[PDB]
Amino acid sequence: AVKKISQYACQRRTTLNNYNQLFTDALDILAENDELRENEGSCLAFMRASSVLKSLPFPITSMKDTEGIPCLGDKVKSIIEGIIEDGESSEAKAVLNDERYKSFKLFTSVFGVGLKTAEKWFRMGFRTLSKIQSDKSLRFTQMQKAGFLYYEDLVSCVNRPEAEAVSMLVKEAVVTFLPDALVTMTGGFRRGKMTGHDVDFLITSPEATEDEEQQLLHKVTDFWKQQGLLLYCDILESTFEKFKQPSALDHFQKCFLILKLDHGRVHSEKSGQQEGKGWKAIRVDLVMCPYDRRAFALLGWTGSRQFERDLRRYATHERKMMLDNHALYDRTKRVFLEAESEEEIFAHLGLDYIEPWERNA
DNA sequence: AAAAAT
Ligand SMILES: Cc1cn([C@H]2CC[C@@H](COP(=O)(O)OP(=O)(O)OP(=O)(O)O)O2)c(=O)[nH]c1=O
Ligand SMILES: [Mg+2]
Ligand code: NA
Repeated sequence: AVKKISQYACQRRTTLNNYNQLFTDALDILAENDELRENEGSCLAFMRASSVLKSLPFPITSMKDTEGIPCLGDKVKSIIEGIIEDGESSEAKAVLNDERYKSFKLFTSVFGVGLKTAEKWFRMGFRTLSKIQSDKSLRFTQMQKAGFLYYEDLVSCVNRPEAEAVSMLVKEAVVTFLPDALVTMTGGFRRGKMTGHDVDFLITSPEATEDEEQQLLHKVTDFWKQQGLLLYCDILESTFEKFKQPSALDHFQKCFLILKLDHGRVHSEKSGQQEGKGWKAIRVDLVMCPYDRRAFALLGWTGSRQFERDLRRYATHERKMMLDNHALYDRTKRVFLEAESEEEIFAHLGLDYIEPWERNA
C-alpha cells in the first residue's frame, strides 16, 4: 500500500513515532561502534539502514516486510532476521560488551572529550572516569574540567520544560540588546523531541549594524556572567566569507555554553520531585548569522544529522548543487540561490517540503 | 600546536 521509499532522508517523512525501535536501537549501536573505531563507510551503511526503518509507518514483523526497502544490505538483513527470531541482536550485545566501545562511550560522554582524547586514555589503560579524574600525570583542558565538574547534570538529558525555560532566558537576554532580533530554538526540540543533550538557538537581526551583530553574543554572555548564570563559555568569532563556494562546523559566530538553570524558572507540571541544589547545568548553543543567510542556517541547525547529510548528498548527486549552512550554489547556472525561508530552499532543490517534525531521520 | 565544541 505504501509509496516507493527514497534512499534519501530528505525525500522521506520521519516522525518521532518509531515502530521499529528494536531494529533501530541495534543498528544505532553498531553505527556508533564503527564511528568510534573510525570506519566511515560501514557506520554509514548502518546509519542509512537505521534511518530508513525510522521512516516506516509500520513495524517489521517478517523478512517479507523488508522487500522494496532501500539501504538494507545483506549484512543489515541478517541483523533484522536475528531480531525477528528472539527480539534481540547478538551483534549489538557483543558491541555493548566490547571494552573499546564501553570506554569510548564513557570517555566521549564528558564535555570536552572527543575521539582523540578517548583513544589516548584507552591506549594508556584507563577504563573508568574515576581513575582518569584522580590521575596525577594527566592535564585537562578548561572544557574537560567543566565536563567533569558538571558531568551528572550534563549526562542527564534536557527535557522540554527545561528547553522552554532556556528559550525564555535567551529571548529576554537577546531582546535587551537587539529588540528587532529573531530568536529560534533549533535542533531536536524544533523537530518536536521531548529530550536533548543540549538546547540550540539561531539569532539574526534585520537592521543590526556589522558591529551590533558581532557584539551581541558578547553582550548576552556578559549579561549572564553578571547574574552568575554563565558556568562555561567559549565564543567562536565568524570565519564566514560571503563569496566562497559551500565546499563539519559552519563559519558563523557561535558560542558553546553551560548555563546555570534555576529550577524556579522551569514550569515542570511534575510533582513529587526533590529540588536538591535548586539548579541544573544545561549545555546551550547560540548561533549569530547575517540576516540574508537565516534560512540556510535554520535548515542546517534544525537537523537531524542524517536529514542534513542526505540533503547535501541529494543536492550534489541529483541536482549538481552545493549546499551547506551558509548558501546553496547551482553549478549548472553558475549562480548562488537566495532564500527567505526553508520552503524556498526545498523549492530550489526540487524537493517536496518536509516540516521540521518530519525531519527525524 | 591538535583538539573540542554543531
Ligand atoms: C553534531 C552535528 C550536528 N549537525 C546539525 C544537525 C542537528 C544540529 C544540532 O546539533 P545536535 O547534535 O545537538 O543535534 P540534535 O538533533 O538536536 O540532537 P540531540 O537531541 O541534542 O542529541 O546540528 C550536523 O549537521 N552534523 C553533526 O555532526
Ligand atoms: Mg541539540
Ligand atoms: Na564529549
